[PDB]
Amino acid sequence: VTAIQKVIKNAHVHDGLKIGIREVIKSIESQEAKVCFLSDVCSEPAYKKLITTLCAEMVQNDSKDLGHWAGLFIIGASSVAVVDFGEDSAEKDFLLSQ
Repeated sequence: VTAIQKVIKNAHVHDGLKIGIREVIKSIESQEAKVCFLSDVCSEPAYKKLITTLCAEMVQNDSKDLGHWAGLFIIGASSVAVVDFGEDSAEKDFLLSQ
């Protein structure tokens, strides 16, 4: 769980985070979103279904936590989509391997 925060920070630093539903969807529909952090605790789980199917063609808990991790200082995030990353080594070699 602590291996995600670093990645998010790196993404923030090097400009490429599609944060919040529609943007995430757009990123997915095209070869840009290289990893998708979504959530479990939602409403309707229709969102979740949409995400999963799109991925198929990480999961994780809660929205507030995601918002905190994302650039909001804190409105509900729902889903994040990372492009570019911006660095290597340390805790990216863990999470990716896992």
